Amino acid sequence: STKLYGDVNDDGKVNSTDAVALKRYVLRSGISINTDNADLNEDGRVNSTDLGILKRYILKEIDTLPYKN
Ligand SMILES: [Ca+2]
Ligand SMILES: [Ca+2]
Repeated sequence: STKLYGDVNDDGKVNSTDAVALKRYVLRSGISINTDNADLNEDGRVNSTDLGILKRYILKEIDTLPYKN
């Protein structure tokens, strides 16, 4: 796979699983994911912002990536 903005599971594609997966990390549950891919805005850290962006991306809310926050 490749560094895809949204691919947290590191599978090479943005699937619904990537959304729920990111939600687990943001909650600080202790889930290992690809923070590099999670960062959709390139803020430097995976925060609630990235989560919303990832979800919105799959919800046909945003097509232009990466985001500039
Ligand atoms: Ca994926
Ligand atoms: Ca981020």
